[PDB]
Amino acid sequence: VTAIQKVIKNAHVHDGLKIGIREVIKSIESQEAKVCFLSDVCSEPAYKKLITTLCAEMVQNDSKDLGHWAGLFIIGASSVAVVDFGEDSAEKDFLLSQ
Repeated sequence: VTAIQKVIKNAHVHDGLKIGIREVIKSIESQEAKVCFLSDVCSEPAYKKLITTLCAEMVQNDSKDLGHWAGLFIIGASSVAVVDFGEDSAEKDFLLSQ
């Protein structure tokens, strides 16, 4: 769980985070979103279904936590989509391997 925060920070630093539903969807529909952090605790789980199917063609808990991790200082995030990353080594070699 602590291996995600670093990645998010790196993404923030090097400009490429599609944060919040529609943007995430757009990123997915095209070869840009290289990893998708979504959530479990939602409403309707229709969102979740949409995400999963799109991925198929990480999961994780809660929205507030995601918002905190994302650039909001804190409105509900729902889903994040990372492009570019911006660095290597340390805790990216863990999470990716896992």
